[PDB]
Amino acid sequence: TGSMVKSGKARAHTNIALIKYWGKADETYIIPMNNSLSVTLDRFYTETKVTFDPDFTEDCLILNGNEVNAKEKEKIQNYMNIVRDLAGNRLHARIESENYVPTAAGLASSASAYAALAAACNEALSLNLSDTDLSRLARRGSGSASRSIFGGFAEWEKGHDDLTSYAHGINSNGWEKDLSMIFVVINNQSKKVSARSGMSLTRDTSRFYQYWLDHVDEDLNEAKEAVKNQDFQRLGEVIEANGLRMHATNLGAQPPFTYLVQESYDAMAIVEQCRKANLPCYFTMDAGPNVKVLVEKKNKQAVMEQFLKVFDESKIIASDIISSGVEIIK
Ligand SMILES: Nc1ncnc2c1ncn2[C@@H]1O[C@H](COP(=O)(O)OP(=O)(O)OP(O)(O)=S)[C@@H](O)[C@H]1O
Ligand SMILES: O=C(O)C[C@@](O)(CF)CCOP(=O)(O)OP(=O)(O)O
Repeated sequence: TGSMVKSGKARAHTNIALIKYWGKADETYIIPMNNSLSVTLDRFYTETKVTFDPDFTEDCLILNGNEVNAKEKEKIQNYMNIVRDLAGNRLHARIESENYVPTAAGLASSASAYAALAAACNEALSLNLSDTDLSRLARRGSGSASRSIFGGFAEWEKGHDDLTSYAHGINSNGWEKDLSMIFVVINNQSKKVSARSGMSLTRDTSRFYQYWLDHVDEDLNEAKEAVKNQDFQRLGEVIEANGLRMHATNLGAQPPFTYLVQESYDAMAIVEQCRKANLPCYFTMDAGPNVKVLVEKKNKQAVMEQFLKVFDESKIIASDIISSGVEIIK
């Protein structure tokens, strides 16, 4: 609000990978081993304001109304260095961010977080970045954030370097408007292996990683053709298989691990029962036990009702798919 003070605020929505990003070719720049395909969710998002002021001497992150720890403080300061290099300036920022994402329920916040921050910085400093360069900037903070620049279906092109690795939105003739995702919240323990660490151990040591690589391009192609034709069953079958293959890779790591628990398998079983009961739907899982169930909007209520026979109402949470991308807000 004062002169010499530059601020910007953005809202960016989370996204869920249907064809998985799993393993980095370049750990420092976050370049992936394979392309990925995601859908951006309407219900869950991060709002982030950044304020650059010549009088600030270091960057500060206030998250959900509270100061972050020294660890997170260091992480955010290193990311802002990237931003300062891009902008050609030396200004430090006060960052105030709120996650509107059920993180206690295990949903991931890094995709919306880094997409929001990149967009906020772009607005604050008038960088005039293209969506491509916003995607590249967000990517540097978290790989999945590259995709949250966009709404609906989005694809992260792996590229081969910092300049070529980024996402773009896929037009699906408005198909995203007909689809929903139900989150089945499942309890794990022993603290989670972050996606970054897990995928690193797997990419580095898994005896089944080559199997993943040999099939991921075929899956992505199949999925994209399914999107062109708005063929729900065809999309579902391939993404469900792809998700399972990603978890298979962890089983081959040295030593093996899994994100899935018996309750996860219970939820998958319910999805298959829904399919056999003329209620088409398909599941996927990320770096934890939650099961995400892709379903057509017309069937959302019904599928949820099947889950509600078994799971607490608090643990069944649905979202539609949003069509628009990252937003600049007040
Ligand atoms: N609004 C935010 N602004 C800045 N950083 C955030 C924000 N929200 C979450 N983070 C950071 O996101 C990191 C978490 O990412 P992860 O450990 O990979 O798990 P996650 O929260 O599910 O995000 P993913 O899995 O990577 S999409 C935390 O270290 C936070 O510091
Ligand atoms: O989102 C997907 O494609 C699949 C996953 O969510 C499944 F676990 C991986 C997310 O990776 P990410 O959180 O980006 O780790 P980072 O790049 O080290 O920050």
